[PDB]
Amino acid sequence: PDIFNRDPRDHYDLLQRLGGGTYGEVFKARDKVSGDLVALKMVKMEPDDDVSTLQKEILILKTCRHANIVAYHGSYLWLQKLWICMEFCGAGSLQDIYQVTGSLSELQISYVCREVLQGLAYLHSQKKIHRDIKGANILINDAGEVRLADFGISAQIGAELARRLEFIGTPYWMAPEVAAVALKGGYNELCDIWSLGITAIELAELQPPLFDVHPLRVLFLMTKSGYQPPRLKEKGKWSAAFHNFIKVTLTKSPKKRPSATKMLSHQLVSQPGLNRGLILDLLDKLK
Ligand SMILES: COc1cc2c(cc1Nc1ncc3c(N)cc(=O)n(Cc4ccccc4C(F)(F)F)c3n1)CN(C)CC2
Repeated sequence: PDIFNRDPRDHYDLLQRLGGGTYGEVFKARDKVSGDLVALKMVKMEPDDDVSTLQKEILILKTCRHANIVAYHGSYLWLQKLWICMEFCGAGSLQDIYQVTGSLSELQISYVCREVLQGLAYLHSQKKIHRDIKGANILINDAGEVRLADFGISAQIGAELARRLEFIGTPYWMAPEVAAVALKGGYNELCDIWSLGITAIELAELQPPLFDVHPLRVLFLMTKSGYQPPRLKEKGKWSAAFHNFIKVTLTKSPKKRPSATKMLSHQLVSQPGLNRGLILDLLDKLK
């Protein structure tokens, strides 16, 4: 991986701050030479972070190539800050969209779900796990296409890495099985299938299930043996294929939850007629 050792402002003009967090901030930028629009995610480094770890992580981003994953262009390391240059999606997230447009149509939701599963199937083929499939992390470009955003690299380096370690506290007395669960272990890639189920409900009802319930309470309720998976509120508004798509994605047992590849063969996402034009209608609603 070629982490360019220059200033990113030499090659790009920053145009607008899109969002931020403990990882850093993301800007809309324009290539001073190409004129192409790009997203520039700046991750604030820490002294104890090693240059070896970044390369490992930048190779992960470089190798990960799928049409439904936001494209990686390059990386820069300047003044103790890391900059990741990525594909730019001019319509923001689906959350940015449905907060203005309202609930999506079943056809639009199906197209989104098929596109996400295509990317999800690719990530799981590479033994990777998104971990945060949700409407706020599903990007849309002006062409009506779907791109998965990923904030994982920040959990392995920089300030987010520090804050997690700050919460775990001292690990020297910890048993090795507890250590595993702290490095995000204990589950499988099939949690992405569940999160897509809630996302479909989120796109249909403008909120995830139990959104108005306190986070702790919601956490207890899912660990109860008698928990019931959520469902769409208005049954009549949606077809049986959609209801079944929600039923099979929201399988409690991870050993019985179907894979992204199995879900790509589901009736809701395998129907002809699903294409970018469905979201082009949505982006027009916004206008
Ligand atoms: C019109 O364009 C945009 C309008 C808005 C957003 C995004 C873009 N466009 C874009 N395109 C490509 C990428 C990319 N490859 C990686 C990446 O992290 N982001 C940022 C992002 C991505 C997902 C969630 C949060 C965030 C953020 F951090 F910014 F808050 C990208 N954003 C985010 N809404 C909250 C506010 C409005």
